[PDB]
Order: sequence, then C-alpha cells, then structure tokens
Amino acid sequence: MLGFNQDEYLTSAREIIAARQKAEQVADEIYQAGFSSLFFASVGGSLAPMMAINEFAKELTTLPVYVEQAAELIHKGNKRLNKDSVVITLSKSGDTKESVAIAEWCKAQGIRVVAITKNADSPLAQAATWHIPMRHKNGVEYEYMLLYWLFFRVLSRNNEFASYDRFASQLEILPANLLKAKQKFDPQADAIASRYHNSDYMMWVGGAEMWGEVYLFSMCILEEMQWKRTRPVSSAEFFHGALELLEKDVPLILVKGEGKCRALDERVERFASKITDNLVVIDPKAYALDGIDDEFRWIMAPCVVSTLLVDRLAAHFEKYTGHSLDIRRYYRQFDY
Amino acid sequence: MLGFNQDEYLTSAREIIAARQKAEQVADEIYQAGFSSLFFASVGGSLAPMMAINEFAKELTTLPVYVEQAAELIHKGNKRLNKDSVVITLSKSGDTKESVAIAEWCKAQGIRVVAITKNADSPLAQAATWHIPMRHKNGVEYEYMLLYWLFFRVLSRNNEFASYDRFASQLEILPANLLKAKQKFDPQADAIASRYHNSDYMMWVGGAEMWGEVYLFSMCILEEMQWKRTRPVSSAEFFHGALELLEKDVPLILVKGEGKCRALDERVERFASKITDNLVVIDPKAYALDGIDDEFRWIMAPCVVSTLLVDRLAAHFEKYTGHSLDIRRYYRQFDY
Repeated sequence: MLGFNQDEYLTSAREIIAARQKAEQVADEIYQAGFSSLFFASVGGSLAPMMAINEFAKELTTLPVYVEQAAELIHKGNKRLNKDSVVITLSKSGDTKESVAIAEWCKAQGIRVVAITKNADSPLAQAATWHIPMRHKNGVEYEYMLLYWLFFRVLSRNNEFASYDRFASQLEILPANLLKAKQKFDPQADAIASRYHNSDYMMWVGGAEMWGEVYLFSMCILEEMQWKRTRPVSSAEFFHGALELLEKDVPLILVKGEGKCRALDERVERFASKITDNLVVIDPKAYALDGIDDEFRWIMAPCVVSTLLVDRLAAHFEKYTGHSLDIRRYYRQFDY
Repeated sequence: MLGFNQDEYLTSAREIIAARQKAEQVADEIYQAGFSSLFFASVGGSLAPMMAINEFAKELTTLPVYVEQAAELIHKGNKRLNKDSVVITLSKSGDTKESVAIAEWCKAQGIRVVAITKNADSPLAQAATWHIPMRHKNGVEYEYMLLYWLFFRVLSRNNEFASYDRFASQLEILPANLLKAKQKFDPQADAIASRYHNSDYMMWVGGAEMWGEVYLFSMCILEEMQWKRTRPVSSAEFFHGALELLEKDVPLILVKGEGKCRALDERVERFASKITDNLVVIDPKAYALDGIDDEFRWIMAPCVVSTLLVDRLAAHFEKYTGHSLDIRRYYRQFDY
C-alpha cells in the first residue's frame, strides 16, 4: 500500500505488546501505593488518546480522572492536583517541551509522574516516577494501547473492570485487525483524497470518545501537514450553530462512534445527507475485530479510526496534493 | 449606538441584580443540604459561561465540579453523577430541548436540579428543585452574573472564597462598566467589521476562562448568524498544528485573558504579529472596571469580552454583510 511498510507496522505491534507487562506493573504500583486523582496531561495529538480515556472514565469509574492541556495546567495549577496525585505524560520524542515541563514541575512538588516514551534517559523519563517504553514507529493506536493497559488495569484493581483479563489479552490482537482494516479502506482513502484534496474548506464532525480522532486528524494532519482548512466540531454541538455553514458543495466528514453517543453522530448523518452532496462517513462498525468481544468495540473504535485516517487517508492526501507530510513552514522552524 | 438600546440594557441589569438574592439563597440551600458533585450541563452558547466556571473551579475549589454537554451526558450517564449531585441548567427560553431533557432525566432519578430561566412555569423550571429567574433581554454577561453569584456563593460557604462579599456587591456595578466599554469599543467594532465582513475564513484564538467567549462568538454568532467560516482554537493548542494555516492575508482575532494563562495568549500575539497582516487583539485589560477590585478582573474578563463581541461586533458585522442576525436557513426551520 502507498506509504506503508507492513514489516515496520508489525515490528511496532510486537514492541508495544512487549510493553504490556510494564504498563500493568506501573498500574499495579500506582494502585498499591494509593493515589488521589489521575491527571492525563499532554499537548497536541498526544491529547487525543487521553481525551478518549476521559470519556471512558466518565462512564466506568468514580475515581477522579482529568485530562488537561499541559501548558494550561502548569500556568494555572489545579486545586485537585495534590501530593497524592499521579500525572500521566506521553511523548514520542521524550523531549516535548510542555510535557517535560509539567513532569519537572510535578517532580519538584513531590507529585508522582508516569512517562510513556521511547527512552528511559529522555528528559521526560528522567523527571518521572515510572517509565513505560513506547517503541512504535508509526500509529497513534499504539499510544492508545499503552494508555489502555495502564488505565484499564487501574480500573480492574479498583473493582471497576471485571472484564480486564479478556480485554487486555484481546488488545494484543488489535494490530492484526487494524492491518486488515487498512487494506479494506485503502481504496476508499484514495477516493476521498482524490475528491477532496483541493477543497478550500472541510467540516470534520464526531464526538465523545471519538472527539480525539477528529481533533487530531483535523489539526495535526490536515492543517499541520497538508495546510488544509478544517472546522472540527462535535456531533452534539454541530446543531447549535455550525450547521448553518453546511450547503451542497461543502465537504462534511463524519466520524462515528460505537458507544452510547452513536445516536448523536447519526443525527448529523441524517441531516448532512439531506443538505450536502459531499458527505463522507467514517464508521468503525464497518470493520471486523476478529477475536475481540463485541463489549470492547466501543473502546477499540478510536483505534480503528486512527489507523484509517492518520495512516491511509493522510498518505492518499499527500499523493494528490503533492505536498510532503513532512513540510513545515513555522512549526519548529524558528523560535516562537 | 447601532443596534443598541441603553434603556433595555439597564432594565436587564436591574432585573438580573434583583435576582442576586435568589441565586444566593439557592447556593445556600445547596450548601446547607449537602451535595456530592456539581454538574453544569447545557448546550451551545449557554455552555460558555459554564466553561468559564469550570476554569475558575480548577484553581479555586477542591469540590467536584464538571461542565458537560447535556446531550452527551444524557446518552452516556456519568458514574460521578449520583443521587447527591446537583445539576445546574440554564436556558433563555426555558424550553431548550436538551436542557429540559437532562433536567427531567435527573428529576426521574431523584437528582436535584437548578433551572436558571425566565419563567417558573417553563418546562425547565417545572423539572427543577430550584429556580433562579433570568430576566434580561440581551447580554450573555447576565448569564455569567447569575452563575457567578450561585457558584461563588457555594465557594464562600465552603470556605474557599473569602472575598465573596466584596465580589458579589461589586458584581452589581459590572453592567455600568460594560456600558462604558461598549461605547469605547464601538468605533473599533465598526473598523473590524468593515475590514473583515467579507472574509472567507477567520481564525479565532483564546483559551482557559476565555475559551467560552471564543467558542460562542465563533459558532453562535459568526457561523450561525452571519454564515461566516471560522476556525476557533485555543491559545495553547494553536502551536500544535493550526499555526501552519496562518499567512499574511489570514485574519486572526485573539481574545486575551487576565488570568494565569494570559502568557499563552501573548505567545500567540507575538507569533501572529510576525506572520499575518490581519491580527486583531481583543484585550479586556484595555477596559476599566471602576469600583471593582483588581483581584476580580480575571473573573470579570469574559463578561467584558462578551459585551463587546456578542453585542457591538455582531451589530457591525450585520451592518456590512447586510445579512440579518435573525436569519436561519436550517436551525429550528425544519425537523432534524
């Protein structure tokens, strides 16, 4: 497939599955020591999986769980962040300034920190209590998986996730299913990109546990890496003003969930189908997850969508725009 | 001033100030009875003030305080929303479907509800434990004020807001200061609208306690009421991909705060001034708040910005677009 190497992808899966044990050990140490609140703090694309965690937490736990933009958090402080909190950070490079900053800030206050990053000698890990190795090359799904073993193991220990053992083992067969999903979607990825690569404006709609997917793809891929103008908006909030912008020629790409807010997504689908000639539906329910219990599909869904968009759809956009995904005109190009 | 009636504005202020006592009484009854968590649940523009409350709560209280989109909340439920919670709702009409729905859902479960709305016989108030009359004509600042007396009175009772008595009395002189701010800004409102009313795309940037202002103005005024395409993005997150879209000819309107995240806004200001010829800065620090202690300016700031944008800037956009702010092509025009 264009812009894909199966060996690299399966190497990534093996490396992340090899970190399951460490993620579970960190979870167990956090639970056994005790904690007040869990703060998932990051910036940019690494927030997406954390916003999915927050959405799962809303339903599944009474524990205090928060997701925070790390620059806002270090400026404001937070009255619920205290010496018994655990702050979870994640950075592909291990150097991301805002993540290193919050980890160092916590360390100076005696607040425990998890660093999910490749190297134990990174600035992020050097500021942390625990390190979970994160050794994939490509795929935001692998960020989700490490966060899932960590978070859902805490919930299991807290008597709030009786299905953990099945979930955690089945999560290991997610990558093999994602590879199949990539193959199924690749032609549609090409069709979408062929049709919309020169669009002046695209509306991107989703929500709840899917919001992170929309948030990341729109800003971190389309805007940052293709210079395409987007309007990301939640399914629920679409009907409270953004809907007025939709018209026959306006692309709207709807990312659907498999949880309890799927009905909110379907409302958008029904409206858009009447108003625009340019509706694209990205529905993870179209993709099999063989060997995975259907009760876990709502949790897996953001990973399914990520593997389609961040990989396949990005590669096909790049094909038609002729704009390398690695170009930046400002980001990290000068001091600001 | 164009599209403004001072008598209506001052009548609104008198009506809202006359509801201070009731807001305080509701706060006192909530505190005296006890509660677990406070959930501020709404949709669309009425979320803005609630998102400011959440941002203040992050710094000022250890109480469990959450802001939720009411449609998402009723679909998902929430494990932290229990029989001792209080759910706060707010609707100008008293009929807003999602707000009435959550209030009725709570009522059926024995969960207490505050309804902030004009009429005691509205569906929203009929589903509620407490009613705070909200009788202004125009001005989102008046939504903020009622929420402020309610929330900050709870914090005072909870030993977390020692300055309450001064704050609550000084809040009564906010409208008189806002009227002066309107007069000061009106010419600039005209200049901004003259320059940008035919813009194909505008970036709108702010954050933390100011995010609601950006969120509301962009979607609920510009998109919904002028059919203008916007990209609202937080100051902190602007630097994690959206920045790549900025160029010489792209309008960026920066709404600044007066709290601890003002530095995040200033980073955007410095970057944008180098990249676009079309930077507009909306800074509430330019506006006097006479008779209000400077320690409260960060709390008042979202109201200052609202009084400028939602009123004056909207009126001047309407002048130049020739598109009545009351036009809708879809919203509430057919069944969806």
